[PDB]
Amino acid sequence: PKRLYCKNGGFFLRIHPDGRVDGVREKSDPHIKLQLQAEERGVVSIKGVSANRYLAMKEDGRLLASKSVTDECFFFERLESNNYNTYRSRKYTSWYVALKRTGQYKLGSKTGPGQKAILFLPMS
Ligand SMILES: CO[C@@H]1O[C@@H](C(=O)O)[C@@H](O[C@H]2O[C@H](COS(=O)(=O)O)[C@@H](O)[C@H](OS(=O)(=O)O)[C@H]2NS(=O)(=O)O)[C@H](O)[C@H]1OS(=O)(=O)O
Repeated sequence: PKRLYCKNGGFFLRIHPDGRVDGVREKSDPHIKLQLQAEERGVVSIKGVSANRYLAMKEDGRLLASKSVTDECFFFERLESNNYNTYRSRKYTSWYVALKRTGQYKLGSKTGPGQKAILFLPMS
């Protein structure tokens, strides 16, 4: 599994068993272990290992994690020039997976390039 360390505050992306998404700084949290699975080159799904749920971005920018894999569950994974990764919705293509400084997720419609919120380092 991987954990996704967000540059914005040092929060790891967390997927709760019930589908809620947020961030936490605890490396020991069971709900931050993720499986990043390649769908094709540069395209991934993000599954919470504990939750058996896949990260999804909704049409209004909400993040949540669903039991089923749908078209809202795929993301462009890009290694940026600063060597952080970004995860951009394959369906809503201007919007990024992001965490705010409070550890709450950032609405997709409020994200974009240049923001710290969208930058993640995957780690083992
Ligand atoms: C360089 O890091 C970016 O800016 C940080 C900062 O200026 O504090 C921080 O931004 C968040 O906090 C600011 C200030 O908050 S407050 O007014 O003191 O309460 C917010 O203005 C900002 O929200 S907003 O959408 O820009 O209005 C917050 N951004 S966050 O994504 O919600 O965290 C962040 O560390 C970072 O912002 S980022 O570049 O948009 O990620």
